[PDB]
Amino acid sequence: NSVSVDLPGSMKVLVSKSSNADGKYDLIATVDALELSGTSDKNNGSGVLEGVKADASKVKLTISDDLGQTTLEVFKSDGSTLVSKKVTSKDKVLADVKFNEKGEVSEKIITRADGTRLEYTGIKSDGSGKAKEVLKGYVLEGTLTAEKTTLVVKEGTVTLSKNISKSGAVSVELNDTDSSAATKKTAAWNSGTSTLTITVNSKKTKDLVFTSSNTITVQQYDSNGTSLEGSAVEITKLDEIKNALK
Repeated sequence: NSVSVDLPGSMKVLVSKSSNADGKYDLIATVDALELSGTSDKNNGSGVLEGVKADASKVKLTISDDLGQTTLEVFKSDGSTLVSKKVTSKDKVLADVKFNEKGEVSEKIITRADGTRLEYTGIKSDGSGKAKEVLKGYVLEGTLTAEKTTLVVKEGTVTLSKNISKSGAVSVELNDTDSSAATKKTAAWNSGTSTLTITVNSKKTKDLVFTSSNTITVQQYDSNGTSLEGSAVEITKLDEIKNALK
């Protein structure tokens, strides 16, 4: 009878082939080992299913009308306070959220469609916390405030800071405490190309590109300090970022 429907978040739902006397459709799903069930106004697998864990926590699976988004929620046993919320949106991005005993967000892990992650932990009531960005081959560590995420790499007297605004905008800055004008690094950020250009002793040395694919590339300038040379090389480990800051 029933029809299997594929869902975001690596889940499936079975929907009845025909409606009941109220015109409603039956929904069944199994998530891990838990049986969920519900009824829906629609015939395509969308709607709400509910179940209860062995420890009496309430579970709810909400499937959006167009099947683009799924939300999997766990509540305390009276159903009033959230414990966890997993949302897969239609771009296949995953937001994995944990809550404290008061239902306030305490941890949020975002997995981008390409597998890279933003990990926010120890989140406090002012929206501050610890931050990590998990990239292909390396991780960046730092902090979260309500204004921005700041991830830091240090090499010698140079500190590289990657900022992700609350609006999602990336900006990068470099600060060097070297007092010698011969070796001190400075840098300019080009928001139009997401590129940090490093200068030493009044000549450009390197472009660091922070790409839309969540990678970093480095390309050197010629000794003339005005033309790029060669071709950009993709960073594959944290040691290679540090090398670019030497």
